[PDB]
Amino acid sequence: RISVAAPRLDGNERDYVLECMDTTWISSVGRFIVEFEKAFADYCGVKHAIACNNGTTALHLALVAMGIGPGDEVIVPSLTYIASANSVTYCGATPVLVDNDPRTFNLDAAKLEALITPRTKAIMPVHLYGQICDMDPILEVARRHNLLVIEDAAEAVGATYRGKKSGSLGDCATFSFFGNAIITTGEGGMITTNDDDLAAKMRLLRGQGMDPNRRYWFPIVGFNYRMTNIQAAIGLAQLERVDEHLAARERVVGWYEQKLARLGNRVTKPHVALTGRHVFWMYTVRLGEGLSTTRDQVIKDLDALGIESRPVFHPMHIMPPYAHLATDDLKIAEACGVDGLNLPTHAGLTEADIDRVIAALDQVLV
Amino acid sequence: SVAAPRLDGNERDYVLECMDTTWISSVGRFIVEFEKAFADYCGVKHAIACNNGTTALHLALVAMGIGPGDEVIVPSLTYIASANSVTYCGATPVLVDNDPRTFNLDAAKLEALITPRTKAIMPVHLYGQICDMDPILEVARRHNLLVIEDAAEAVGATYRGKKSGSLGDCATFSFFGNAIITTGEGGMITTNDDDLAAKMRLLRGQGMDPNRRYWFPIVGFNYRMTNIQAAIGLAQLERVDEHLAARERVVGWYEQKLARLGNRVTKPHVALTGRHVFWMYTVRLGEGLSTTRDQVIKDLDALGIESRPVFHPMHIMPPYAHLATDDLKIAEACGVDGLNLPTHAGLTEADIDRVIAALDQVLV
Ligand SMILES: Cc1ncc(COP(=O)(O)O)c(CN[C@H]2[C@H](O)[C@H](O)[C@@H](OP(=O)(O)OP(=O)(O)OC[C@H]3O[C@@H](n4cnc5c(=O)[nH]c(N)nc54)[C@H](O)[C@@H]3O)O[C@@H]2C)c1O
Ligand SMILES: Cc1ncc(COP(=O)(O)O)c(CN[C@H]2[C@H](O)[C@H](O)[C@@H](OP(=O)(O)OP(=O)(O)OC[C@H]3O[C@@H](n4cnc5c(=O)[nH]c(N)nc54)[C@H](O)[C@@H]3O)O[C@@H]2C)c1O
Repeated sequence: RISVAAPRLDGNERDYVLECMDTTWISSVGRFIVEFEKAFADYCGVKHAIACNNGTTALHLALVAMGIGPGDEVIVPSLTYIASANSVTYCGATPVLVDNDPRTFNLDAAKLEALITPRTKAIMPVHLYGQICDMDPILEVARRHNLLVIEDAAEAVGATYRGKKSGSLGDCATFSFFGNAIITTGEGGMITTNDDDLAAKMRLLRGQGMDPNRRYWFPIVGFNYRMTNIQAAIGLAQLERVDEHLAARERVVGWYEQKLARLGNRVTKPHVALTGRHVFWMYTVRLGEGLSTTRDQVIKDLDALGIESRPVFHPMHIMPPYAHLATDDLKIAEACGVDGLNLPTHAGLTEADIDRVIAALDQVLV
Repeated sequence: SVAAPRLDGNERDYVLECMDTTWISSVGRFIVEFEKAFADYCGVKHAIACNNGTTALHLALVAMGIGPGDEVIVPSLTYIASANSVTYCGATPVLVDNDPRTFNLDAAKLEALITPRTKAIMPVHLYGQICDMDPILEVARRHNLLVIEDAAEAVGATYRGKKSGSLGDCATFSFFGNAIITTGEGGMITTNDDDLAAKMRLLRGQGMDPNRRYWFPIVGFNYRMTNIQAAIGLAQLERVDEHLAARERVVGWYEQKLARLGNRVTKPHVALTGRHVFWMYTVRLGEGLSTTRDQVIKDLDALGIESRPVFHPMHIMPPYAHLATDDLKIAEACGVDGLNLPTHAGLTEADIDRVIAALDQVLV
C-alpha cells in the first residue's frame, strides 16, 4: 500500500515526547511551546509565531485578532480547503470568492480588483500544494485599497517567494501541522506575523482572553486554541529536520518529473512558477480532458491498485454551505476541481514507489 | 502546586504506541476506545472526544441548535468558557445566582429567568460537586428546555446513583492538565441521544460528508481530539477510582485539620445527593478577617504554596458586565471570599499540615 501522505518521525520526536511524559508537562504549559515558536519564527524569518491547536483555529484566531467581524468582507479563493472560508464565517464576516490561475491553482491577482467593495477588509491568498501565490501583484492591490493580507500557508511551510519564506509576506499568516503535512504535530497550527500588536492580541485571545496578570480576570471573550507541549515537542523535532524532509520530497518530485513523460498528454504536470521554492506538499496533475475516465474513477482505480490519491478540492461555491456565494467568474476553480489529482507525495516514497504509481496511471488513464 | 497530573498508569506506554505506529493525529483507534470506555464509565450511550472543554461546550450547543436570538441560562459564578460558549453561537447567556454553600446554580432562582427565548439551562458542577439536578431537570421539563451539564470539573461524581454526564440532554467535560482525568488538553461530550451525537460528530469533523472526499454539506469545525490525547485519557480513565480515592484521602486530611482553623474559614459543604469528587477543596474565608482573599493567596504563595481564587462571576467582568442583575449577590460573595486549596493526588498528609501551618499563620 502506497499512502498519499505520511509523517516521517525520524528525529527527536520520540525522545522529546518521552521527555514530556517523564516530566509530566503534557498540557499547554511546557518548554517546547515557546521553543517550537521561536524556532518556527526564526525559520520563517519573522518576529513572532503563535502556536495553535490546528490550522483552522489558527485562521480563526488570526482573523478575529485582525478585527474581522460582522459586516466585513474577506476575499478568499473558491478553490481551497473549506477552513479558509469557514474561518471567515466564524467571525460573522462574508467570504468573497475569487478565481484562481489554471496552472498554479492559486488566487489570480488579476481578478481581485473588481471584487473590492466598501466592506472589504482583507485578502486571503492560499498557497496550495506548497507553492506560494504571486504575492507581488496581490500586495500592491491590497496596499492600494488599504486592505490586510492573511496568507493561508497551511500547505506551504518552507516555500519561498523572491527571497522571503511563506509566512512573512502578508500582515500575518497561518500554517497547519496535520498528520499529512510537511511538518506535523499530529494536529496543530501556527500563526506568523511581524506585527507586535497583532501578536499580543492573538496570544491574549488564544489563552481564553485572560489577563496574564490577573487569575480568572477576563477583559475580553477569547478562545481555548493553545497547542500542547507534546504537539510542540513533535513539531520542534520535525522542524529540526525540515531541510532533510524537504530534500526527501524534492527527491520524489524529481522522479515524478523524470518519469511522468511516460504518460504523454494524459496529465498536465504541475506548473512551477519561477518565484521561489515550491515545496510540493502534494504533486498535482490535471488529467487531460481527452481521457474517457473521470477523475473520481481514476481515484477508485488507483486505490484498487493499492495506491492512495486525493481529488483537488471541490470549489466552495459548488458545495451546500457556500453555494450562495457562487458567481459566473469561478470557472477555472471549477475546471480544476473536476480534473485535478494529488498524487502520493511523502518522504517515505521510493523510486520504485514512484515507478509503481506511474505504471498504475499509465494503466488507468483512459 | 494547587493541582498536578498523576500519570501513574499506562499513559506513557499508550503514547509510545501512537509514536511507534505513527498514528499521532486525530485518526487512531485510541480515540474510539476512549470514547467507548468513557461513555460506559458515565453510563451513557455516546461519548464524543474533543480538543478541549471549551470546544466541547461550543460543539454541544451548536449541535443542540443554539443560535442568534436564543437564551441559555448560565450561573454567573463559573469558568468563563461556560458563558463564552453560548456567546460563540451568537446566543445570549442569562445569568443565575448560585447556592452559598455548594457554589452551584441555585435551582430556586431559575423559573423566574425563563423567557420565550430560553432554549436551555447550563448547570455547572463546580469543584467536583453535582448541582441539585432534580429540580433543575423538572423546571426544564416543565418548560420544554434542554439541559446541558458543564461537568468540566466533575468526572466521577454521582447524583442519586447517576454519574455526571448522564443527567442532562448532553454534558461536557475537560481533561486539562489539572483535571481528575487529564489528556494534557482535551474534552468530551456525553449524551444518550443518537441524533445529537451524530450531529456533534459531523460538526466536530469539519462538517465533512464521510463518504465524499472534500465534500462538505455544512460548516463545521476542527474540534477532533488526537490519538495521543485519547491514549493519555484512556490510561487515566483506567485508574479513575484510584485517583478519586487519593483525592478522598487528601480531603479527609483537610477535613480533619481544618478544625485547628475554627472559623477564620468555612469548610466545603457536601450535599448528600451523591459523590462529591472534590476536584478542588474550596473554603470561603472568614468575614471578620482583616486580610483579603487575594492577600491570602499572595502570602500563601510567598510561602511557596499555590492556590486559586474562587471565580470572579461573569457579570463583574468586562465581557459580561452588561448582563449584570441585582440578584447575583451570592455569586459575588463567593467570588470575594472563595479559596481553592491545593487538591491533588500527589499531596501528603504532611503537605496538608504545612498547607495548614501557613493557613493558621495567615488567616488574620
Ligand atoms: C489550505 C488549508 N487551510 C487550512 C487548513 C486547515 O488546517 P487543519 O486541518 O485545521 O489543521 C488546511 C488543511 N488541510 C488538510 C487537513 O488537515 C485535512 O485533515 C486533510 O484531509 P484528508 O485528506 O481527508 O486527511 P486524511 O485523510 O485524514 O489524512 C491524509 C493522509 O495522511 C495520513 N495520516 C494522517 N494522519 C496520520 C498519522 O498520524 N500517521 C500516519 N502514519 N498517517 C497519517 C492518512 O493516513 C492519509 O494517508 O487534508 C487537508 C487538505 C488547508 O489545506
Ligand atoms: C466549569 C468549566 N467549564 C469549562 C472549562 C473549560 O475547559 P478547558 O479548559 O477548555 O478544557 C473549565 C476549565 N477549567 C480550568 C481550565 O482548564 C484552566 O486552564 C485552569 O486555569 P489555570 O488555573 O490558570 O490553569 P494553570 O495555572 O495553567 O494550571 C494550574 C495548575 O496545574 C498545573 N498544570 C497544568 N498542566 C500541567 C501539566 O501538564 N503537568 C503538570 N505537572 N502540571 C500542570 C499548573 O502548573 C498549575 O499548578 O483552571 C480552570 C478552572 C471549567 O472549569
